[PDB]
Amino acid sequence: KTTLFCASDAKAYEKEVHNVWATHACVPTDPNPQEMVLANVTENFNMWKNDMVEQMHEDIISLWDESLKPCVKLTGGSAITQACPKVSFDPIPLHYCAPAGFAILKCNNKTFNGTGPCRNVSTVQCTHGIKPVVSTQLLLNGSLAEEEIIIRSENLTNNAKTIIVHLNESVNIVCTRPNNIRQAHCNINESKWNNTLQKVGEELAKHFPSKTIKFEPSSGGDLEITTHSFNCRGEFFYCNTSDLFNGTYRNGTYNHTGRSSNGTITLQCKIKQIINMWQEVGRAIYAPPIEGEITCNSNITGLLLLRDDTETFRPGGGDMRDNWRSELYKYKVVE
Ligand SMILES: CNCc1ccc2c(c1)[C@@H](CC[C@@H](O)CO)[C@H](CNC(=N)N)[C@H]2NC(=O)C(=O)Nc1ccc(Cl)c(F)c1
Ligand SMILES: *[C@@H]1O[C@H](CO)[C@@H](O)[C@H](O)[C@H]1NC(C)=O
Ligand SMILES: *[C@@H]1O[C@H](CO)[C@@H](O)[C@H](O)[C@H]1NC(C)=O
Ligand SMILES: *[C@@H]1O[C@H](CO)[C@@H](O)[C@H](O)[C@H]1NC(C)=O
Ligand SMILES: *[C@@H]1O[C@H](CO)[C@@H](O)[C@H](O)[C@H]1NC(C)=O
Ligand SMILES: *[C@@H]1O[C@H](CO)[C@@H](O)[C@H](O)[C@H]1NC(C)=O
Ligand SMILES: *[C@@H]1O[C@H](CO)[C@@H](O)[C@H](O)[C@H]1NC(C)=O
Ligand SMILES: *[C@@H]1O[C@H](CO)[C@@H](O)[C@H](O)[C@H]1NC(C)=O
Repeated sequence: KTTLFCASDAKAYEKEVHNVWATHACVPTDPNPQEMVLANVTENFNMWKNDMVEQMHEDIISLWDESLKPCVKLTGGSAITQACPKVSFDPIPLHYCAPAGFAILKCNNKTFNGTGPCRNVSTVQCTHGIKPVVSTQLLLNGSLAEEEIIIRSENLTNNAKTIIVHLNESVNIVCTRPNNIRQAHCNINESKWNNTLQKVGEELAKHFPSKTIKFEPSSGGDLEITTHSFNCRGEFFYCNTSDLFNGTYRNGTYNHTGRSSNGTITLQCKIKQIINMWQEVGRAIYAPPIEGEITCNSNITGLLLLRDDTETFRPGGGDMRDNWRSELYKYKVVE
């Protein structure tokens, strides 16, 4: 363990806050990317015990609190007020790099579940570009598995450990508050969701070989975790997923029990101003939403699940360290 440094293609002239942060905190990425393969050198990784995840977590916390200043911040009996202007918000890729005297080993097994021994390992200076996308239930704008869908979890038998589902084909999702000012909706093409969830059921059945797979909405908790919550153009979208995680996989076939209309699922959402923070235990209070068409067209690249005759799976999340682990799993900082 050392202190790693970030590398970004951010531009000192753009007023978008990811660029503003990265110019002030990261070095320019090098087009000197020397990757060195070692086929008979073999190393052990644990994506769930990886200090790079905590370093990136600290970095993104700093980013958000220097870039999404809430009008009010309520923590531990104290309140903190500051200017809370609307900003230009669109995440950019970030690379994480070992300093001199250190390397980063990268597992080239296309089917690696993030834990155990990898036989094909390569050394690099920096990770690939990672967008610090804060979200729950669905992992957005990530990178896709190269072969089959991969299931990752610290302990599959423990029902309290988060399950990361790494997809191999993206599912487009278009969320929009169009031109009540806090009502918005997401559109998802239900046939891609159908095929995606059946193949996900296939892999989940491989880890549970009876065992009829069930997808049901989030049980309970804070609105941030019981909905697909994310930030788009600076606004905090909370999107109902009752019609999304709602189906059954049995006897090798998937049937979607959530309601859809002419072939698309639409999630109902509110843009909220009181936010249960993910950075720490507390609440953040922002101004009402901007004027105009607020839309993000994103790619679903992964899922965050929690497991309850059968096994039921519900969308999870809330600890965005899992969001970072979904991209940092191939890596291991070495001396
Ligand atoms: C079984 N699950 C465990 C679980 C469950 C919920 C939560 C955690 C853990 C915490 C993670 C803390 C850890 O990371 C240490 O730093 C975090 C605690 N904090 C407060 N309850 N206030 C809390 N998650 C959030 O509130 C959160 O994700 N909100 C949020 C905001 C904006 C956007 Cl756009 C968004 F999509 C989400
Ligand atoms: C991941 O693979 C390793 C073997 O390489 C195995 O020990 C571990 O149980 C696997 N975990 C999951 C969640 O499949
Ligand atoms: C994705 O993985 C599934 C199995 O999990 C497979 O059936 C499907 O063909 C894969 N898609 C690719 C490789 O494009
Ligand atoms: C996971 O939990 C089970 C039971 O709680 C335990 O037997 C096992 O050793 C744990 N670790 C694993 C499977 O890696
Ligand atoms: C999602 O919508 C369903 C039906 O519209 C509702 O029963 C459920 O409580 C909603 N979830 C949240 C977190 O509001
Ligand atoms: C699936 O959706 C239907 C209609 O939207 C709803 O009645 C049902 O309760 C949902 N399944 C759940 C919540 O497990
Ligand atoms: C998936 O959705 C389409 C509608 O877009 C539906 O006609 C089809 O039967 C569904 N397939 C499965 C396996 O649920
Ligand atoms: C995903 O990337 C696209 C393209 O830059 C962007 O429009 C969208 O807002 C991104 N999604 C999120 C949640 O940032």
